[PDB]
Amino acid sequence: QDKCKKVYENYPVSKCQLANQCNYDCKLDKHARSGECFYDEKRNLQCICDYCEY
Repeated sequence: QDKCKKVYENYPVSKCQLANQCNYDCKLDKHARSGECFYDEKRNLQCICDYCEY
């Protein structure tokens, strides 16, 4: 698979500064493995829920 992390759909960026938020939530709100706030070559942070990444 060319992907193993599902973006927490919407999710008000507001916070997105460190772990916890996306991490914890993903670790349960989406039965994921982990997560964190990330962006692309555009400057847009979102809560990424990781399914396969340690």
